[PDB]
Amino acid sequence: EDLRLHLLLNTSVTCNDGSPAGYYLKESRGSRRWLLFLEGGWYCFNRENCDSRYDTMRRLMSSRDWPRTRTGTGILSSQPEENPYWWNANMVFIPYCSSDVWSGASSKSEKNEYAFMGALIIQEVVRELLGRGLSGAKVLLLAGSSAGGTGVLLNVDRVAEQLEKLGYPAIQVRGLADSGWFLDNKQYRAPTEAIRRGIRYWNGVVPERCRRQFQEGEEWNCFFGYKVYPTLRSPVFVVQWLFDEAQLTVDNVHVQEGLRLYIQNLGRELRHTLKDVPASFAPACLSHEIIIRSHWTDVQVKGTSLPRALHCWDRSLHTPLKGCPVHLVDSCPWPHCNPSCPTG
Ligand SMILES: CSc1cccc(Sc2ccc3n[nH]c(=O)n3n2)c1
Ligand SMILES: *[C@@H]1O[C@H](CO)[C@@H](O)[C@H](O)[C@H]1NC(C)=O
Repeated sequence: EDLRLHLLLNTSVTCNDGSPAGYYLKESRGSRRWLLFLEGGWYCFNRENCDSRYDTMRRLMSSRDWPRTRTGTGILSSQPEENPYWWNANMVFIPYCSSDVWSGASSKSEKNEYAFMGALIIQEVVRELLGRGLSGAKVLLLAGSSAGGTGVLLNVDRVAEQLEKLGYPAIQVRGLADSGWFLDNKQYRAPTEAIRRGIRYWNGVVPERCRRQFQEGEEWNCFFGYKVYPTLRSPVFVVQWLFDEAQLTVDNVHVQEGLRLYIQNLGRELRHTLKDVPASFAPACLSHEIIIRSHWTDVQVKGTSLPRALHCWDRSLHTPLKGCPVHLVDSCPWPHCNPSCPTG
């Protein structure tokens, strides 16, 4: 139970119910690398569905019941055997308690039953960590899974701008977006409408260059990785299963020719969106999330594991590297055509 809870000293930066947000921290005194991980867990987009979430998913809307510690797993593990990539880094787990895909900038008030402060939570965590050693960092990797992976895409450049404006231009900010790269595709039998409604409910904010492209009322576009990624300046590594279970869920998929063609076309479209993403890991598996699973080391694409690919990415950010690839996208067209896919 190696990561210790700190509730935010600025108690106006809150979870949905107005309780303070926070972060779990395990410092590594001999390290200038910082990993800030954004938890996922869907979202809620109106009073009624947020009230439902508060009844049965309250840890995602409140800190009142959070434990004092959490165990770092996968990329958050400090054990080299579990985390070949960054086992010696300073580790931060930021709980998702804003239900806004990390985009919100709205306080609880006379007119708002809930606070949606995901974007401000990240910025407040960063600011408070600067007093705890982040000021000496050489690399800040903002990582996240599921809604947290989309959160990376929405927030990585804002973290880079925050540190520049605070006078730390030497800290290299990078993103690792796991399982947050979705397609606004046709369903097999309204995802984009729920986000459009959510953005208004949350006062959601998107990266500036993406906002300027799509403009007022169209900011929902920036929640889709293939549209927001080209607008970003920070290096971002994209991890995405080609047949992501959450993508299939929103597509109303739960095998005859129509569905076979649908699934194959989904994998093809996902692969196509990653063709010009130089740092990516996209196995042909039906699964969801990878980076904080203890067995995250097991999956390989073209014989290369994700921890290896991430290490190769670090080297590339010091022309391609002999035997140390960073772009790893499966080409086989059906779930589990890659033998290293997770079993479940
Ligand atoms: C509904 S269109 C969309 C597009 C981009 C991000 C999101 S948010 C989301 C989507 C799927 C998922 N699975 N697990 C988890 O946390 N999430 N979060 C939604
Ligand atoms: C606390 O956070 C809010 C919202 O981000 C900010 O407006 C305010 O200035 C902060 N207070 C302090 C003392 O930093």
